[PDB]
Amino acid sequence: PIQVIEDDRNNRGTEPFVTGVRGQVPPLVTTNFLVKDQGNASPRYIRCTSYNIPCTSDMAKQAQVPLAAVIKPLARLPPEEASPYVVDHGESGPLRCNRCKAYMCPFMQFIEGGRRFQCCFCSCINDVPPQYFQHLDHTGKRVDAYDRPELSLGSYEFLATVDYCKNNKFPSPPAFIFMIDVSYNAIRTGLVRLLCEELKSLLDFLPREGGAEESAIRVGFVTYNKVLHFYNVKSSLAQPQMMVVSDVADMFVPLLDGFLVNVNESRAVITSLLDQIPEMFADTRETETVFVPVIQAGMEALKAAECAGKLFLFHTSLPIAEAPGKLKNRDDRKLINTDKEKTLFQPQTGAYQTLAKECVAQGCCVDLFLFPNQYVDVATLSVVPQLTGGSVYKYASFQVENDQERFLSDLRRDVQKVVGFDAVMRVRTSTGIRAVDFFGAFYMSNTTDVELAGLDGDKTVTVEFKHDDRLNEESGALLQCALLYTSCAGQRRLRIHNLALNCCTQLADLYRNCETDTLINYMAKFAYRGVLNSPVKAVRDTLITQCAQILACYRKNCGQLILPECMKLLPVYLNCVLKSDVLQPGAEVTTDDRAYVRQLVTSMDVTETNVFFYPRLLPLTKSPVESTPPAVRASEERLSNGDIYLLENGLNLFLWVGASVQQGVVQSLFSVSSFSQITSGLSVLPVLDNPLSKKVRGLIDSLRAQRSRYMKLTVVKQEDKMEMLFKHFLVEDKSLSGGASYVDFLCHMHKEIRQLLS
Ligand SMILES: [Zn+2]
Repeated sequence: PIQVIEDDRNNRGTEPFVTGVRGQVPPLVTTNFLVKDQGNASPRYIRCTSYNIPCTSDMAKQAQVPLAAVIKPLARLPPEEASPYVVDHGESGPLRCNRCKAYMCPFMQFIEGGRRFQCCFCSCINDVPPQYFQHLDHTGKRVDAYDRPELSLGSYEFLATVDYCKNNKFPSPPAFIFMIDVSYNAIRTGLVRLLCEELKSLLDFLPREGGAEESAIRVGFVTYNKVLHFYNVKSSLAQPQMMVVSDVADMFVPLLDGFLVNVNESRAVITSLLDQIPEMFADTRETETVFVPVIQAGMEALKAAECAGKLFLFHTSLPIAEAPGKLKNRDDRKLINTDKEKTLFQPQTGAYQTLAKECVAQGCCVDLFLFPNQYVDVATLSVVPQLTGGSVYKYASFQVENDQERFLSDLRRDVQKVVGFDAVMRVRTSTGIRAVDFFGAFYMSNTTDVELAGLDGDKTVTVEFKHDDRLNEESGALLQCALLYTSCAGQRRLRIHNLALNCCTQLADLYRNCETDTLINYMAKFAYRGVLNSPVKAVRDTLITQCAQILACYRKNCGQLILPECMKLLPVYLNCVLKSDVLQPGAEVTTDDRAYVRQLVTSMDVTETNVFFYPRLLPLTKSPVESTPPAVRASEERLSNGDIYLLENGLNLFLWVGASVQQGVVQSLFSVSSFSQITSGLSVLPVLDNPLSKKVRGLIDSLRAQRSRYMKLTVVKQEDKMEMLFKHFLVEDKSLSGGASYVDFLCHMHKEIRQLLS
């Protein structure tokens, strides 16, 4: 299993995946492939747990297989894959179903000489405006192509009319506000200096759109400790002017129309400001800081400017300054295996959710960079980022000497990201099913609108659907995700993703077309949310049962272990989820760590959750065939004492060195002559001019290139220390936290399915 599974697909799907077939199961996430649209949404935008949906609710209940979709609206595409075409229908905007409001797509059935079309989602009959399509041919675009995006491709965009904007008025360009903690803790490590210096260069790479040479995103700057410092950087100043706001609680942040400026025009003053900030706070002794007020100020600033935007916070410590949102050092580890453990993943106060809502109403997305030395209550501090569609980064015990690269890498990528603003997503389906649950980083007021203050190409929204009525095996089950958003240039657009699935009446067709990784992605996210309101033990029980039942049901619908072919890895992956820190934390696992990873997994795509739960293990030494490495099962049992291995879970990279490793290898890789001299915990390989060093360093570069976040490297020597913590990534083995081992987990699952049928 695992190793061979990914290799089977790897050999049976290296050609292009063309999305022209209805419920076609895409290649495995562990397989490299090229996608050619042609009708269905590419798997990079949407992946389902099931590609051949049961036609009725009774049939579905017979299998107990959750029907879910993991959606990534603005997924970043490989260079070779075409981005969505933008269709401009002028003032009338895109044609939509008069009843269910689904947008014109490749599935709409035209009838009666094309004067009308039957809606594929609800079957309502709709008139076709006489100039609807001809309009596309009279804009300054080339018209030689036969196909029209909205009628032939799974994914495309529409320019939106004013009817799709707040106050029936087109939006203005969004803005970025950098908010820096200049308390003693932040200044002493050199973080402030590092950040200010980088910004001098980074602000020139703000997101740009259609050939725009200059970004239209204006910037604002704010520093803070227990008070906030707003800076005026109007282009006609040679020096930045500071306006302090000491009144926290009652706030009040005045205009100061020198806030939010074009980076090119204020280049000199901005540069001066970034030279000043570190100097100005150099001798500070302030240790207490605020948090909520910072987010309130930045958000209020965007509101005053009547534009949406993002706030980038750089925080170092538990906010214990007297002020709205003040927190306590509640990290109580005796609360863990109890009925009140959920309290550690919940925010301390309700001021956060309340503030998150205000942000969403204003199209304000917040990104949080944490650099903690002690408990800082990540769970609570990441509430606004999460409900706002933002991201959270953590650098425990931050130190320039060890984290400059990783942090600068994350920062640069985060600021340069393609991003959407003040957005909303809705998923329409063919009559018979409807979206019933949503998971991810977002906000929901009602039961249908997935509100996204901010959005980028790494975040995913997972949707669960349940039967409403009956589906036809001939009509299939259609899905249409519609994203309404404002771009980095201030343009309002809609992005549509259509995915057509099959409908089946024979249970055997349901079992042949499920996708395990996607199921795991769903199940994991379901469990990770459950931890907020249920004892961990119950959440784990629920997870085990979901899997036990689908397996038992398969047994009675269709002794030895029996599983459909496409679910041969469900058991193994299920054991990995149960053994993750969020559900079975080791003795050294921190509460902030759990909260942090929990938030991360809630927004992960199927690719990330696959490698997060089942890390990739690559043997390095012995087969030096230049170009031609194949991964190994995650077990200490596959670890040879005379070899070296690289392991990655999408967040951390480990280089494991066997104690019996060859001397030449150690020389060529670490530049020391014996295994004993290798530095335990080394986080950067020296640059040595030899084939083995070049190859390993390159491998590290290409692995880092395929993960959204910069993975820290840790060299692990075989005998002592960090060796034990590394054990946790050999997921098929027994863990000290009372993990089971795959084999024993199977035996147990086998008996669990027995108790359901006995
Ligand atoms: Zn309709």
